[PDB]
Amino acid sequence: TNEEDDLSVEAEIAHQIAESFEKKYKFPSRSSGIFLYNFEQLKMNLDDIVKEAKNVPGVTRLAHDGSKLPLRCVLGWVALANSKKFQLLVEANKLNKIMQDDLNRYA
Repeated sequence: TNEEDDLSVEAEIAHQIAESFEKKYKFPSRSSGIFLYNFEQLKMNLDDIVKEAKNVPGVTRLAHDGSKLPLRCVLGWVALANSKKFQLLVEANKLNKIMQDDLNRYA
């Protein structure tokens, strides 16, 4: 019934991820350090990345309004859910704090 919303949301998310597909975002390593990761390392179909990004709380709403997305948070959520390398490299506790901080910063 509301296909127009799902189409506009998917294209807004697809647009922002394609634009920043190679950008190196910073994530907490288990050694208190920092490690870098981008969407290109997810080794996932481009459609699937956008599908997963739609599950991140607050993203689909931000995409409906055409606002800038917290892509570091989206990348971290998608990788944590899909990438075993990312999981084994990240400190999940501080990641959730950062994702919650950047998801409360945005809205």
